[PDB]
Amino acid sequence: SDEEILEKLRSIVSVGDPKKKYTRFEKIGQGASGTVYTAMDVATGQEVAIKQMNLQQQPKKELIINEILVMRENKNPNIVNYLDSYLVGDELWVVMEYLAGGSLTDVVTETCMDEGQIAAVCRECLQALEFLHSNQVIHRNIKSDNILLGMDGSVKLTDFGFCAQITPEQSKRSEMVGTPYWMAPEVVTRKAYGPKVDIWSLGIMAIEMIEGEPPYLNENPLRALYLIATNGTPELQNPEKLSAIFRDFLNRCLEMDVEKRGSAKELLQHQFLKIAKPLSSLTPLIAAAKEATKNNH
Amino acid sequence: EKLRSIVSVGDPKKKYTRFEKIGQGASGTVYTAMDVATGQEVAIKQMNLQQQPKKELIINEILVMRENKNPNIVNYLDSYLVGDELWVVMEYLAGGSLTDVVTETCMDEGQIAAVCRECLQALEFLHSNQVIHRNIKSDNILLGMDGSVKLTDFGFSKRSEMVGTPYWMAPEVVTRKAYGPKVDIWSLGIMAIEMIEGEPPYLNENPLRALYLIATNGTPELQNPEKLSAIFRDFLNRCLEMDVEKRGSAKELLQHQFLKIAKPLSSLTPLIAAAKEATK
Ligand SMILES: CCNc1ncc2cc(-c3ccc(N4CCCC4=O)c(F)c3Cl)c(=O)n(CCOCCN)c2n1
Ligand SMILES: CCNc1ncc2cc(-c3ccc(N4CCCC4=O)c(F)c3Cl)c(=O)n(CCOCCN)c2n1
Repeated sequence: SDEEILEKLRSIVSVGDPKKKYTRFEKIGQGASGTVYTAMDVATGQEVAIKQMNLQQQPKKELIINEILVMRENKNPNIVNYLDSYLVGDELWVVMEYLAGGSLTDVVTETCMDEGQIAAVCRECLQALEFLHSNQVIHRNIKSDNILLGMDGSVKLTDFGFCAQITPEQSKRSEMVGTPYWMAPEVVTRKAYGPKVDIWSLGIMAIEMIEGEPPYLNENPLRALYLIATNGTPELQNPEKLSAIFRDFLNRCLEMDVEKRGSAKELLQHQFLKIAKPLSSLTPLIAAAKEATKNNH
Repeated sequence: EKLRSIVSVGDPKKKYTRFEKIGQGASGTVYTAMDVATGQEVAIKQMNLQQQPKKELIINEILVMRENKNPNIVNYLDSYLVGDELWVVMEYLAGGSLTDVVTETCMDEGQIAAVCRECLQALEFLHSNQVIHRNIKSDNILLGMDGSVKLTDFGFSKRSEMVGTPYWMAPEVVTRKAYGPKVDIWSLGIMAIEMIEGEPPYLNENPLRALYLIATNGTPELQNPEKLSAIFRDFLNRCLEMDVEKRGSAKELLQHQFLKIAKPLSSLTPLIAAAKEATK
């Protein structure tokens, strides 16, 4: 049972010493998921992110299994990719690409993004979603916190532990999975749902880019769930500040009718993306976010 | 140097032997060990109070426990600075957690009443001192080999995902309201349901769904309400009132008739024996 799922996790990870391939371990953060380090590939110089986890103390090992399996099977330039993993006794070490630009959350909460920068971020995220959905993977937890940026402005999606794999005989899910403020109404109300819930969450992330927060953030998560179920498509504070094409893009992401809501493939053709600036335009925002997050300290 | 007032001067490596690791937490590493002069088993938590955020709260918490001991709270013994590590020494309760008993035995109402009474005595003590425990649940109730029942301590982001289910939390907690001591009475009611049903409520629910159910239904639905006596069901109703003013206080519930069917605490030691056999 519980020992069974533990041995199932252990069987998919090679037994070895992470110190033979990686060096320069330096701690950058601690979560309930474990300790996160940066490190360096000793042969190539690649900087990597390594999370250290005590399996004896992980609550939901089945989730770790799913995330590792999904990452191994779905590599893509717009995803924070899995590199390697190691079993060290009762410790699991997971090696991922390292994104030195920080999270999109730091940018949206500390800067003003123009529509060309927002369009660039949206296009990179839609490229990841088109790839994932074409492979029957639904992320279900899209938010700025799970978008990481490279020092060159690259944009990549991370944190797949809430994801779902759909199949022909089970092409929809029904569970209230996600982070409340970003969840689509059909998820909040426990209706059958599919990949377009990620498109809804992307729409909420575009509201983050415009306003600095998802709708209802000042409310408790349960109250926010109630507001999503009862309001449906959220209101912008100042819609008149948006271009006509940006408003149309938002409307298509946040459509209540799932049939009418855009697919990732469809939204990659939207006129709004054609005003996208090059990804280098994001590096001044990264610099501002880093400065701001050292002055809040 | 308030630390010096709470730190004994001896060498704990001389005073204790047979160190055995039994867990790793965010607060530090917990070992079992034995007093070399008396044979008492102890639990020792090792924490590097080396600029760990908000060390003063950890320090003051220790100060509070030394001055405010209680028969139904795990007794604090001593603490030592061992190379800028703080070792906190507690009595060890070798009967294990209530969780192991609940999952490996079926408790009868007399055994449940006894556990509830002992926990209510601890809560009356804490509440009289304006302490809210906030985590009354089966893995924080420890059992002695004589059937003693004790709480392990005083209780010590909107943007983040919920991974586990806070099944013990009162509705006023989950709705992020200001709350008081009676949230512990709610959690006790949930634990009594756990004891009679063998598992915590909401086990098959997603955390967000369980949060909504707690906020709106309040009490979880009993799986088999017909199996509970009238007096036990009334006790549960008094613990699980949604109206905070109507919910019983610890002092009030210590007078409830359900507690008067309590078996002697010795009746718990066969449960401990079963749990150890089942988990070994
Ligand atoms: C912002 C600094 N740059 C950065 N660049 C990459 C990562 C990768 C990761 C990561 C993701 C996933 C797993 N995986 C995959 C299998 C199970 C598992 O845990 C992992 F090990 C790791 Cl290290 C991570 O956490 N962080 C910390 C910040 O993350 C924000 C979202 N929480 C990262 N930060
Ligand atoms: C069931 C095995 N028996 C047992 N018998 C006693 C304890 C005492 C303790 C403890 C309590 C409190 C502090 N204190 C007091 C001041 C700050 C602090 O940390 C402490 F250090 C320690 Cl060691 C502890 O942890 N555990 C591990 C299991 O606990 C379950 C709940 N998590 C114990 N197990």
